Amino acid sequence: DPTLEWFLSHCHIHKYPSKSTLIHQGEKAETLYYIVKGSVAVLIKDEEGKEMILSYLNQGDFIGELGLFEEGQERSAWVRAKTACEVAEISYKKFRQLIQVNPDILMRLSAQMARRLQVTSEKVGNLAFLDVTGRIAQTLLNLAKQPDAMTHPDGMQIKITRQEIGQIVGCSRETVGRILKMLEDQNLISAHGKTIVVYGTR
Amino acid sequence: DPTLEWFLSHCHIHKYPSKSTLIHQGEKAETLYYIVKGSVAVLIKDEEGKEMILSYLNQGDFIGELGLFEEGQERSAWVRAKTACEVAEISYKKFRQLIQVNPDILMRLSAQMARRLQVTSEKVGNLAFLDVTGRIAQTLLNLAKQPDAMTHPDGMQIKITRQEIGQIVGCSRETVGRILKMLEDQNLISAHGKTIVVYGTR
Ligand SMILES: Nc1nc2c(ncn2[C@@H]2O[C@@H]3COP(=O)(O)O[C@H]3[C@H]2O)c(=O)[nH]1
Ligand SMILES: Nc1nc2c(ncn2[C@@H]2O[C@@H]3COP(=O)(O)O[C@H]3[C@H]2O)c(=O)[nH]1
Repeated sequence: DPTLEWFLSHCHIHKYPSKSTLIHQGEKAETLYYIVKGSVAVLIKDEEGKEMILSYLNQGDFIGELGLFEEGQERSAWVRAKTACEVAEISYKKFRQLIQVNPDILMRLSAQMARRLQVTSEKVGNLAFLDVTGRIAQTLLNLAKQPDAMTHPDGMQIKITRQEIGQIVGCSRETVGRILKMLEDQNLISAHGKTIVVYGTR
Repeated sequence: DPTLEWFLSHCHIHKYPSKSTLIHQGEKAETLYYIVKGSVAVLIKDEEGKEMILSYLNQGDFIGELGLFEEGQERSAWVRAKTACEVAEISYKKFRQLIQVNPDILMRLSAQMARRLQVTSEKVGNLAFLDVTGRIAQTLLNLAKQPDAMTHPDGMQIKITRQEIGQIVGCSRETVGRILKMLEDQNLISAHGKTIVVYGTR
């Protein structure tokens, strides 16, 4: 992407060793980040040292967007390297100058936000929907470890139709295909016809 | 606000009476709305026909931006007028033009997408996390339907702790409490301690 390269060439590129902390909750927000490689966890820590993960962000995602539109904000949360990371940084002021010169870089930042909203809104429904989603996920992990599963470079590959999944967990063909699609979008599987690759099953 | 006025003059205004329907789930998205006056309900319907209100938008809120960034996507929710509303509208293709001459109108839209992203829950979980989420959801359904549950104006209410849920599903109280917070934010339950209200279910 030329609009991205052109953006990058105005940024300071920083390398974060894995599990180092890029952002501390409470600090003044002045920098926009973009992830060149690697991945991060957005998280919250209580006073006892218990964590909750709010979000994972990966290559292509920005971090800090809201701070671009609301000057003088504190960091809402910590951000931690989930793997070694390369991360491009630019000040909010400088990014605001790039915007005036090239409205495209803001469309890139906005699209990236829209796709994150779309992907997470595929999971949303009521408690019966979460229940059926969980039972599908659990079926896919079980199948991944049965003797008919095949070793695949990304995980384990299995063969099963939407109809059979629906009979195992009790829902329609349609509700199954909706949930496998939410799962691919979460990058937890890839699916083509009846071939499903379940990622990360060793 | 000059930026909003200059944008409002490039839009057609339409008046929408209460309970009218601005946006239909699944129809082609090619238009951006902005609320000039009034409020609206963003919603989905379950497998039978019950409604789950995702959110309320009010005057000054964009609606329907998601199609702007992506090849012909379809509306992902219904949008309905809660009070009567005056609503500005403009085609995607025309709005992208306004962006090239005036990015500051994109900044207005993009700031709202960013505030929403920052409050959006349910963003994370691999298959095993979805499984334990689904089982917690099914456990709240089971409990709320049991012969000892108490009625409540918005669903059923049960007395149960995080640790007790954990014992039923096999996981730690901490993992239960994290998932209950996500279920709260989704407006599915209220779980402010030792009583959980499971909405809309008996
Ligand atoms: N608070 C919060 N921040 C998130 C979330 N997901 C991604 N982030 C990003 O993490 C950033 C942390 O610093 P900021 O508060 O500036 O901006 C936050 C966001 O851009 C989330 O679910 N909650
Ligand atoms: N799906 C969904 N849409 C929302 C939500 N909040 C606001 N919206 C708006 O509802 C609109 C539905 O049509 P779009 O998909 O075009 O864009 C969506 C958003 O602008 C929400 O929580 N979920």
